[PDB]
Order: sequence, then structure tokens, then C-alpha cells
Amino acid sequence: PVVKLVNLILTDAIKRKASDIHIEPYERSFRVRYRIDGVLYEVMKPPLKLKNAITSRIKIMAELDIAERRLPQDGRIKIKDMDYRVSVLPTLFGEKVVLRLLDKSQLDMTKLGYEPDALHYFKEAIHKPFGMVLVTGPTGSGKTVSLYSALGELNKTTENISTAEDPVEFNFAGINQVQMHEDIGLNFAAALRSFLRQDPDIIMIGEIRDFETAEIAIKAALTGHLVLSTLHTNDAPATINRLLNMGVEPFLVASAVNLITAQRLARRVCSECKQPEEIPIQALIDAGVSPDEGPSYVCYKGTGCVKCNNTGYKGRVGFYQVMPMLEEIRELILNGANTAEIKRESMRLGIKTMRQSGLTKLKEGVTSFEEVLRVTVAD
Amino acid sequence: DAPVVKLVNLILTDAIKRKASDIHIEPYERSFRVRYRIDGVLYEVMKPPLKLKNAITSRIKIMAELDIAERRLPQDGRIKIKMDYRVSVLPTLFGEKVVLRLLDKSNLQLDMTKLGYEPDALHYFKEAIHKPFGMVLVTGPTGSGKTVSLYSALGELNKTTENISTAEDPVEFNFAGINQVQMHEDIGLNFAAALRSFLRQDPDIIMIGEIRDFETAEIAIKAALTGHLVLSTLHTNDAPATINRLLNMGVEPFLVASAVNLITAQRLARRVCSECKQPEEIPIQALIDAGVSPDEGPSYVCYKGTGCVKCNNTGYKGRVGFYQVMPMLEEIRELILNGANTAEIKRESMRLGIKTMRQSGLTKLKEGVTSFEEVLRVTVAD
Amino acid sequence: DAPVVKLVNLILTDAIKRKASDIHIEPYERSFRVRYRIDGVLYEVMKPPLKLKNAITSRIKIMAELDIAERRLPQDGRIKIKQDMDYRVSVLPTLFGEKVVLRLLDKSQLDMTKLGYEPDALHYFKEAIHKPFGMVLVTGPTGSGKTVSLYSALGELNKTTENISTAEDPVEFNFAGINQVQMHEDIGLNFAAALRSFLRQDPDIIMIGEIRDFETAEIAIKAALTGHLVLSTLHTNDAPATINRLLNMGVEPFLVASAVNLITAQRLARRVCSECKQPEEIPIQALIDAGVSPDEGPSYVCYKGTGCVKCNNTGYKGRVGFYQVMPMLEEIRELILNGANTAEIKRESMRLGIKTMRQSGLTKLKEGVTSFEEVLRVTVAD
Ligand SMILES: Nc1ncnc2c1ncn2[C@@H]1O[C@H](COP(=O)(O)OP(=O)(O)NP(=O)(O)O)[C@@H](O)[C@H]1O
Ligand SMILES: Nc1ncnc2c1ncn2[C@@H]1O[C@H](COP(=O)(O)OP(=O)(O)NP(=O)(O)O)[C@@H](O)[C@H]1O
Ligand SMILES: Nc1ncnc2c1ncn2[C@@H]1O[C@H](COP(=O)(O)OP(=O)(O)O)[C@@H](O)[C@H]1O
Ligand SMILES: [Mg+2]
Ligand SMILES: [Zn+2]
Ligand SMILES: [Zn+2]
Ligand SMILES: [Zn+2]
Repeated sequence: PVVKLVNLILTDAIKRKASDIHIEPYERSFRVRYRIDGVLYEVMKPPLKLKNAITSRIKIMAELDIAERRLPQDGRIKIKDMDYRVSVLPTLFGEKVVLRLLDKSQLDMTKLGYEPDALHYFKEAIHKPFGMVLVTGPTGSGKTVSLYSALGELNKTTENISTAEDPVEFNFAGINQVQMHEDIGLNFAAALRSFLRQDPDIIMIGEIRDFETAEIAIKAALTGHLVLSTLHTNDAPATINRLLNMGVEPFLVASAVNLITAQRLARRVCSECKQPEEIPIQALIDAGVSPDEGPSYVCYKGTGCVKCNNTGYKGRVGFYQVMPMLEEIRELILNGANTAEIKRESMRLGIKTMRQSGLTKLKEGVTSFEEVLRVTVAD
Repeated sequence: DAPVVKLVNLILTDAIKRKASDIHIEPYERSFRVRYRIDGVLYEVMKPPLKLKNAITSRIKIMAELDIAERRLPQDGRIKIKMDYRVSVLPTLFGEKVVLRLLDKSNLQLDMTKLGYEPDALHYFKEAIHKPFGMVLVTGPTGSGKTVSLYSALGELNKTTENISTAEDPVEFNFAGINQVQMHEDIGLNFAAALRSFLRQDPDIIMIGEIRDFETAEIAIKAALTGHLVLSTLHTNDAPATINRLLNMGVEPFLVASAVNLITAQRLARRVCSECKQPEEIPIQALIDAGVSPDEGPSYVCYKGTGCVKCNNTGYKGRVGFYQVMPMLEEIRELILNGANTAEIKRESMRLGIKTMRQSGLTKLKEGVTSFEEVLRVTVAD
Repeated sequence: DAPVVKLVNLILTDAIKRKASDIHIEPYERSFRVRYRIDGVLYEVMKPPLKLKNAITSRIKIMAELDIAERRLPQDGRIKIKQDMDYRVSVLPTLFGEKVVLRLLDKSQLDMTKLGYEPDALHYFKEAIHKPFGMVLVTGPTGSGKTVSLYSALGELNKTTENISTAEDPVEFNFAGINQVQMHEDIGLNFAAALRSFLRQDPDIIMIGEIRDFETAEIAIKAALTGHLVLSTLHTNDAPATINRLLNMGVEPFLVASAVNLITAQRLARRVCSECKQPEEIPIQALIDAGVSPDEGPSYVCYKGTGCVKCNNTGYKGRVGFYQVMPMLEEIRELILNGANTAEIKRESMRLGIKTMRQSGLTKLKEGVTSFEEVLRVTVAD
């Protein structure tokens, strides 16, 4: 009965073109709201007796902790396919649940916004016969799209590609995709060991979270396989310190990793209402613009039009830090250099930081100065 | 049983008739007293028998559904009497001290036009909260009416088309349609954790109780840049100094100029009792020193209450707000981006007609609603 | 009636007569002695026969309700003697017997004028604690007078119009009107939990016994900026070093610059006995090396006590405080935000006239309150 009601809330939202579902308890009421074309509408008022059953069911569908009701929790629901991003939030009179429709509908690497130098290092690293490629960033930074874009360039009938994902974001023909199931025993570590017995060529791990997974992944890269994975780290230099703090010996990181990227997703200025805004040149220089390049900058910002919902932005751009494991960086790891020394050395060799990549796209007029300062830290 | 039940109920009802905000039930080694906070000042209203020390505090526990067996640890609950009270139990060395916070929605005034804003200031505040995105900061110390200003703004925005989420420490009043979160930092639910959760909750309007550090300030500023309306508070000396506070926290100057729509500063002064109101012979030179023009000085008629039954013999009844409403004008924005300090931002705001809190206090002094000592206590000279 | 019973009573009462703070009963291989700590310095007061060491120790443990059967482990307890004197008893198992330490706990000044503050330092301290918000930090090593200074500040602020709440470990003196909470960590009542409960108790003034970790420091400094007056202590060695200690713990710089009203550093130095005192011929050059200006050098008259029965033949009777009272002046705030080190902060405070502890000691030397040897013993050179 309650399962039927929850399924109706989900199936009614896809029929009514809703992008978000809001299940909200209050002291004297309990309502469900759909966001349709940016506007919330009350679409249902279930009785107050059912609010515990409806919330628990959704938390079970999202594999969340039903015993904990005081802390925020975030999960995911897949229905057939429609995928929901679940967010639980402890209010005064119960838990509020928000489900956000994920619109899956460009896997092409040449259209992701990599600068030519960055795209060169990235393509060079994934076409090596073995080694590790790490794509880092926070949630919603485009990591998975970058990984799948790399798998597209590599997917040939001549190579065996196997992935361990939690969950499988997209179904790829020719790619052997395994979905994780921890309660049964199918985690990243178990899949990696089986992959080594599967005559593999390219291995993709959804994320390196623990030393047990890093150990097998590093070993697989040194054995002669190409290993791609992700981590949640601040930048590419800090990714090295993360692996070391997990217990991986420094010489194994120096020799196994081909390449580490760090990326953030910024908004692209609306091409219809963009126009220059007056920014003192000293502000640009304080943000990392060299004094010589300063005067040549034209910082664009959308004023807000109908083609962008009066936001001034339409679309997104990528700010990439593509750091190859250059020999200078390898020696620094072997000498136990800290994150600061590794970042400075990478900048000396021409590896642009995410801040510098953002200033480049600001120079090209495709993003605003506030976006650069919002998603990147200073160097 | 009944003598204590009657006494405890009398403690709760006399607080309502005196219009007190809080009740303090405090045991000591050789005494026992009850204090009401009336218009921000505590007063001794009762010295009950010390034999009833444990009986009185235990009765309120039962009303608050708290643990009578535990008397060594702090406890917190709520009471509804057929008027709501928030209860806080503190274990001192001579018994449990109980504090009760009166929460009457009926007494709360939420219409923005009845909060005491001057019409030009009210226009800029309303314009700021009805913009689709940006940040609005209401500054002042705790107990300066900031939450009422925020609740008034949220009530003006509480439509079924928007999702409003608040993070409060604690939640003073609850409103239908508004998703409110009470902070519980002992278990990890601080302002930052609730802010990052709000960003995954598909928000439209976000209210934060106070911005206390760089981490929360960064999430708040950047949420105001990504299409959300952000309402929050800080404790600063005035509206112009709120700019320097954010910069010192670590926020980039360009993001402050881009994200903030408006900053207000406010203080709560006590309102002179209308019945015992009498003219006070404040020397003209004292008024000129406070900021009154010398040509206006002799015309000023300062008032103060002599004390009567209607005002609990305090001379005051109610509160008035001294407001400074500073919109993020383009002139002020250009000052921020050129590294201007607090003094030159304050001069620029006064140049453009933005009244300071001292000027707002002196206006209320001229109208006879507040006293000369209240103006000097809560405001500084310009 | 028994010999040892009378002897133990003599040791306990003689300490009260001599104004001792601590009693040390120490057995060694070939000797046995009793030492009193008088004005912070230990003196041998008795040499009882070593044969009696087990009877004296056993007798004290009976009065302290300690276990006489156990002689290999440390034990702790209390003793109350009848007008009452309390003793905190600590037993320690040395190689040649059990050592016993007794700590006298006597309430028997409250007045700030009798503690040793110079008029300028007193003015800065009084205006800082009378502000409606901010943090006041009293720093110094153990036994430097921090609790007395805070109790003295609370006494000047103890009004019926304000709510004062303290978290102490332990509570050392009971004040009517002040809500004092004693820490009990084993049940979860620590400084952090008590401070969080105070914030739900409608506070005005909060006193935290000591800041011993970053978690408590952040809560306390943020509560002060929210709009409360907060008093606490740290174990640092001067006022400028307290600034960097807070920063090194992880407190954000804007919090230190904007939320701290004032920081004090202090040491206790012994006073020359008024009965004993005689002038001491200190070479004028030696005074100059200690930090006295050349103009003032020849005018100094330094005194030293020869020793009399009234001062226990030490030349010193009582103690006085050397205070460095540093208000958070605007010049100092700019240094916190610009990353200055302790030496820069110290040089700048001296430039603005903030007297160091050494200079305060030299002031007491000129006035004949303390001796030249005491200034060099308890203060470092600048
Ligand atoms: N280069 C890009 N430019 C613009 N948008 C992008 C880009 N790459 C990905 N996106 C968008 O990012 C969204 C999904 O981001 P995603 O790659 O899932 O983040 P993520 O890093 O995988 N988060 P998580 O899986 O929780 O670690 C998609 O809807 C894409 O439209
Ligand atoms: N200004 C003063 N002049 C003379 N004597 C003082 C002064 N201040 C305190 N004392 C005495 O010296 C002793 C100092 O103890 P107290 O003030 O508790 O030190 P404290 O800093 O609290 N030590 P601790 O709590 O262990 O860090 C007390 O017994 C006071 O009676
Ligand atoms: N403009 C006003 N006029 C009269 N009373 C007010 C006004 N603003 C606030 N108050 C009262 O003062 C009390 C304290 O205000 P509140 O906003 O809760 O404190 P803070 O400013 O610390 O958030 C409230 O309970 C409210 O009833
Ligand atoms: Mg102490
Ligand atoms: Zn547009
Ligand atoms: Zn009256
Ligand atoms: Zn003497």
C-alpha cells in the first residue's frame, strides 16, 4: 500500500514533467510539492499518519540509514530508466525529503572544454599501455563524464574494458560494466580481484575510497593494465597526499600514476545578454592575472534575458588542472615533498591550475569573474 | 502538590501580564529567587520559600516531559500551557536553575510596515528581499530584534511557489510552509553542515541564524551568487563595518560587492511609558555632543518615565528599533573593489542619505518615544 | 589526647597561623621534615623524628577517610577542621614512605583596588568587563592569581539586572546571585557542555574556568562575538603570546581581533614586610639593566626585609600582583589581521603605553611594595 503510494509520487512526477519532488512535514500538515518549470506546486496532502511510512520507504529505496533521523543524509534511487538524487533533511516536525530528477541527456572529449595543452596530456595518459589515471573533484564536478569520455576514446573491439561502478551511470555497449553490491560482498576490492582473472586491458574503478582498493588498483597499474578512477580531493597535487595518507608507499605512487586531473564546473555566461563589466585591473592581478596580460582582459557578465531565465548564465564550462606525472614531480614524491612544493613545481613546468584555467576562460569571454572566484581558490 | 502547582502557574501567568521575555528560577546556598526579564532587564519578582526549591523545579520538569530522576545534567524541553515556553535546566551547586523563554506568536508583530522602519529605509529593505537572488544581512548583537526582522521578511516571502529553508540556533518560532532546522552542533549539525544540505534540497530562499566563520560565510556568499536569496545575521558595530568583517573573515572583495544586496544595522532601545512620561531637562550641550544640531538643541523636548503600575515601575514599556539600512549602491560597491576602509564607506553612505543608528535614535528622541540614556547606551556618535 | 594526634593538629593549625597555603610532609632515607608553602615559597618548619613517619601518615589518612591498608598507591581526599578550614589531601608513595600534601582552601581580596593593578591597568580592565559583549582573557601560570582576578571582576558585575553563569573546576567560592556550575567530566559535564547550556539559558555574562582545547575556545570566542561578555583563562606567559596561542590553536584571526576586548598577563610577587623593611643598596646601573629609565634610576629606594616573627623570618609578608593589562586597541587588531608575531605585538603594545609585567614590577619596587630580587625572580626582561 505505502509502496504503491510512493511509486505513484514518483510516476506522477515524471508524467507531470516535474524536475524536483518535495515531501515536507509540518506541525499541523504534511504536503508533497512538484517543481514544474521552476515553480513549486502542492500536488498532494497525505494524512499525517503516513509521513513516517512514506519517508522510511524512500530512505529504504535510497539505501539510507532508517535508524538515524537527526542528521542529513543523501542517497540515490534508480527506477525503470529514471534516476533520482535523494536528500534527507531533519526539520522540527520530521524529515524533509527532496528528490531531484537527473537528466542523463556529450561523451566526446574534444567538446569538454580542455585547453589544447591539457587535452594533449590527457590523451597521452589514457593511450599509454598501462598506468593509472586519476580524475578528481567534488560531487557534481563532471568527474564521471570525464571518465566515460575517456572510455569512449578507448572503447575498441581489440581491447577488453571492465568497470566497477557504484552505481553504473550509463550503459555502454562493448564495455563490461559491473555494479557494486556491498551487503552481498561485491565491493570495489572484490571486483578488482576478479578483473585480474578476466584477461583485462583497461580497468575503471568508480572511486578509490580505502587503502584496500588503492592497493589492488596500484598493483593492477604496475602489472600492465590501464586503471582509471576518481577521488574527492581539493586539487591534483593534494591527491598525492591523499594516497600517501591512505598508506600507499610513495615510490608506488610515483611509478604507477600517469596523470591526475582536478576539475570544477562553472557556469557559462549567456551569449545573448553578455557585456563587459568594469573590474579594476588590480583585482584581476590579485586573482592571478599576470601584470602584463592584465590590460588585455574583457570580463563579460550576462545582465539577464529571457533565454537564460534572467540569470545571465546558460550552460557550464570546465576548469581543468591536468597534471602529468612529470619526472620532476616523481622525484619530489620520492623525496617526501609536501602538497605546496608539488603544486609550485607543477606550475613552474607550465601545468595550469584550476584558477589559471578559469582565468583563461574568463579571458575568452565564456565565463564571468565571479564564477572564477566562486569555484577556484587562489594560487 | 497543589500549593506548588498553583505557585508555578502563577510564575508563568504573571510573566504574561508583565510582558516578560524570560523567567529565571535560581536557587542559591541561602536564598531562592525568581527573576523576569522585562524589556531586556532582569528584575526580582518573587522570593519563594527555600523549602520548595526542589519542588518548584521538579514540577516544571514534569510539564516539560523532562527527567526528574536526573538532576546532575543539563536538560532542555518545551512547555505548552492552555502560550509556549522553551525550558532549559542547568545544574548549579545548590540545585537546578530553570530558564523559561516565552514564545507567543500572537504577540509577535510580523508586518514589515509595523516594525518601525522609516519609509525610505523600508522601501530599500523590501526591494532587497524581493530580488530573485542575493544576500541580505541584518546586523547587531543577540537580543536586538534581528530574528523578528528576518521572520518578518520570510513571512513576506512565504509562498507555495518557493522552497524556504532556515538554519537556526535555536528555532524561536515555527511557521507553516517554512522548512526549519534547529542546530545541534554536539552531534555535528552546525550551520555549515545544514547549508551544504540546503544546496542539495533544491532551495529558493535560505535563512541562516548567524554567519560565524569563514566556512559558513563562503557557502552563504556563493549560494547568493548561484540564484538563491540568502538572509543571515552578523554582529558588527554598524552596516558599513559589515564589509570589513567579511573581508577579514576571508571573503574576496569582488564576491562581497557582487553577492550582497543590502546590509542593515539595528539596536533595540526601550520605549518610554506613555502614562508616566515627563519632560527631562537634558542640557543643550549634551544634545549637541550627542549629534543634535545647535539650532535644533533648544527645540528638543527629551522625555523619560517616572515609573507607574503600567510599566512595572521601570519608566519603560516596550521597545523601539534604531535602524540603519544600507543598500549595496554602486558607489559603495566601487569603494569595496578599491579597498576602501570602514570610515570612508561610512562617509559615503551618509553622503547618499543613509541615516546612521545614532541619527535614527535622535529622531526617536525628538518624537518622545525613547529616552536620552537609551540613545547613548545602544548607539555611538558619528 | 594522643601525642601524634596533637602533633598532626599542630601541623594543621600552625599552617593557618603562618598563612601557609600548602603543607608538605616528606619522608626520606635519613630524615623527615614538614614544609609550609608561605607566599609561594617552601620553608622547613618542623623536623619530627623519622620513626614517627608511619603514625603521622596513618593519622592524616584517617582524618581524610583514606585507606590505611594501602600504602603503595596514590590516594586523594579531603579534611575539614572546625569557622572552618578545609584541606585537600594528596598522598604519594615515595621510596622511603608516603608523602602527604595538604592544600588549605580558605575563602578568607574581593576588592580590585587591593590586588595590585596600577590606575591605568585598572581603568582598562574595568572598562573591558563593563562592555555589553566581548571576551576578557586572564592568563598566567598556575598560582598566579587568575581565579581571584576573575572572582573580583564578577563581584563588580554581580547585579540583579544581569544573569551571570560560571563553569568552574572546581567551584572555589560561592556567590549569591551568580549561577555556578561545577564540572563533572565523568558524567559528561565538561566546559563545552556547560557553555552550550549557558547559551540556552538567556545569558548576559559567562565565565569559563579555563580554555584547555580548541573546541571550547571556538565556542567561547564565538559566543562572545554573538553578543555576550565571556571571561576565561589560558596558560600563556604574557599578553602578546596569548594572541598567537589562540591563532596556533586554529582560531580564525578575525575572531581574535574583533571578539576579544582585553587580555591580561599576571604573576604574583611577595611584598616586603612592613615591620622588617630596610633599604637595600642596589647599584644604579643594576636598576638600569632591569628596565628602569636613566632619569629615574638614582631616585629609586629599594627595600628588603631582614626577617621577623611576623613574616616567618623571611622578610616577606603577603603577595602582590604584577599585571600586564592589554586592551585590544585598534593598532593591535591590524597586526592580528596582518600576521604579526609575538615580538611585534609586544613592541607595539609597549609603544602605545601598555606596561609589561617587568615594568609593573619595577613600579612596585619604586613604591617600596616589593624587593629588587623579587622583580628579577618573577618577571623576564623586555
Ligand atoms: N565538461 C562539462 N561541461 C559542462 N557540464 C558538464 C561537463 N561534464 C559534466 N557536466 C555535467 O555534470 C553533470 C553530472 O556531473 P557528474 O560528472 O555526475 O559529477 P560527479 O563528479 O560524477 N559527482 P559524484 O559522482 O557524486 O562524485 C551532468 O549533468 C553533465 O551535464
Ligand atoms: N593580587 C593578589 N595579591 C596577593 N595575593 C593574591 C592575589 N591574587 C591571588 N592571590 C592569592 O594567591 C593565591 C593564588 O591562587 P589563584 O588565584 O587560585 O591562582 P590560579 O591562577 O587560579 N591557579 P590555577 O587555578 O591552579 O591555575 C590565592 O590563594 C590568593 O589568595
Ligand atoms: N521592532 C520591535 N518592536 C518591539 N519588539 C521587538 C522588535 N523587534 C524584536 N522585538 C522583540 O524582542 C525580542 C528579541 O528579538 P530577537 O530578534 O528574537 O533577538 P535577536 O535580535 O537576538 O535575534 C523578540 O522576542 C521580539 O518579541
Ligand atoms: Mg584558578
Ligand atoms: Zn541572457
Ligand atoms: Zn509608567
Ligand atoms: Zn618581617
